[PDB]
Amino acid sequence: SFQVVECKTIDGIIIRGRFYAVDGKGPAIIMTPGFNCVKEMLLPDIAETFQSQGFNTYIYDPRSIGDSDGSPKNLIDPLQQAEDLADIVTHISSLPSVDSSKITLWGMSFGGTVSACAAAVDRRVKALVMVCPILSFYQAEKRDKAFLQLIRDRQSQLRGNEPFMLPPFNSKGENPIGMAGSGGPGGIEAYGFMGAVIDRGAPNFRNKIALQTYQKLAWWQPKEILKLVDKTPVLMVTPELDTMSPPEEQKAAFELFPQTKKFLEAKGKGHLTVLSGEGSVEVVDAMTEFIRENVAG
Amino acid sequence: SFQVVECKTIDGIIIRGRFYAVDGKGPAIIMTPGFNCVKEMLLPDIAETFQSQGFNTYIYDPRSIGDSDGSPKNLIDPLQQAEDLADIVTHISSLPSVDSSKITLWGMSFGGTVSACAAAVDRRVKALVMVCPILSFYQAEKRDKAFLQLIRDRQSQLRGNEPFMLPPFNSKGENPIGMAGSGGPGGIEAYGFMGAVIDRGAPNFRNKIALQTYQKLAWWQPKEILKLVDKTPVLMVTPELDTMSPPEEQKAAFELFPQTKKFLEAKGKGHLTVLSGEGSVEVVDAMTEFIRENV
Ligand SMILES: [Cl-]
Ligand SMILES: [Cl-]
Ligand code: NA
Repeated sequence: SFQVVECKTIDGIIIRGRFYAVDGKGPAIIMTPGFNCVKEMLLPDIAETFQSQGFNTYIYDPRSIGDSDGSPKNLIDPLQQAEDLADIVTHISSLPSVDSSKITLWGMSFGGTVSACAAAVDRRVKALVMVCPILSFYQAEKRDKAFLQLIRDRQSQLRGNEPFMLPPFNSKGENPIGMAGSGGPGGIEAYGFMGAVIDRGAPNFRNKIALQTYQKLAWWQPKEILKLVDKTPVLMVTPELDTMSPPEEQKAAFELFPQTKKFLEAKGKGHLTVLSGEGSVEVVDAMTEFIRENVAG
Repeated sequence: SFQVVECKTIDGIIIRGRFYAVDGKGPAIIMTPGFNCVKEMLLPDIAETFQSQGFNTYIYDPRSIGDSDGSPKNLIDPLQQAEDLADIVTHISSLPSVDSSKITLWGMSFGGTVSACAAAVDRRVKALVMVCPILSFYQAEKRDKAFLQLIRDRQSQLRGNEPFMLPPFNSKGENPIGMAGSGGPGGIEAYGFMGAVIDRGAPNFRNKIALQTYQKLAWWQPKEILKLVDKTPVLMVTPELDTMSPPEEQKAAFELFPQTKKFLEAKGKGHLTVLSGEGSVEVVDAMTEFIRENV
């Protein structure tokens, strides 16, 4: 079972999520969802397993997504999500069942990359688990047109209009900057995945993002920030057949880490199925084993 | 002669600056000050020259600095300044004396690097002038301590305290992250420079920044964003004896630009004197020549 737990940020926004408590006092895993995803997608199954193995688990809706505060809505600023995680760590660490000396950050897809940036600056984070992290976003041939569209949206907003919104993946699987498989099979699979959250769980899931998201992604240089993560024990889980985040891009980042680390390839899996189907129970067990070994108080 | 001109941002902040207009309809130069600097520091002299040579010139206080809106005060967020420059370009381009097809972004020190980031995304920017751009900020040896201090300031803010504030350079020339000459002669020169500003005729100057500035600088990868500037003609003016931003670091960035470009080294100058004293007239003339040659 879970309780609703809210964390305040330094600018006064409320982040909302599910807290799966354990009896007594024990470690805590804070799980960040993927790009524009809500906490109810896929992660509750993982959190229940974590909880049954003795880990407090917090799944939350990031800023401007789902149940959480934040305006404009579905404006995905990965660097703001990274800073928000410091404030989430502060509140989760204060809870009665949480051992503030055994905090782990866990992230899937976009959220794994966000979690790494938070880990870079926060020594309270004792381990980092990245599942299928996404590390690049722009296709070079699309850059200038996307930048132009961004500037035009600013001009429209200055005239008094609300921020331009769009589905992160259209029916061709595409989006203006070419991210996450756009133009290929990955983008079509993401389109179907986002459009097939046509099912209960989450009243505040919205299959749209602010175009200005792409401005934040233009600034973000996560491969450079990951180089600051030079002490935090890190587990990376990469799908062999990831059509949204190139596996060799994930491997290239993993190879650079100098500290204690572990790599897991999920054979035959894609970006969205890496934690589903067969092999998944073994992958989750591998995560709790890595956390148990490296986050020992 | 100048007029006060305000520019609204998409989130509703008002940026305030001085607009040096020219008769008729002419090109425009938007000048971004250095780190925590106000528009009255040095730039008005240069703006008067630009104006006399036919350029509408806008010098402004960036967000949370000087006369401009923004809270917390003196929180230097380079990426937000870059985005604010798009909205500044929008309003300046709309003015009656401004030819919207001939906009130049100009920046000194930190403001030169911010200007480059705005030029990367905004094709309305037709030329880019960077004076002594600063391209790195952290000393690796200070990073863990500075990050810890940042997290503790967040917790202090969560408990209800105001954001921690501090001078960008203390009396040893130092600061928590080791930026801009900290630990060497450059930081000591910056300390004395910042300490003399109010006595030198700049009222709205506040010689303190929000510590959370350093969080923004930890995320910023300006050397990578400058690689996106692959079409805008760029003039870089580097002081030979810059002790705050290593000239070889400035030159390494200049080498990567594939488009039309020009490099000027100011002999015998440092980070703060590159546009002062002997040779400054020729340097400023080179800037307007470069803009006309490419704009
Ligand atoms: Cl308890
Ligand atoms: Cl504790
Ligand atoms: Na393009």
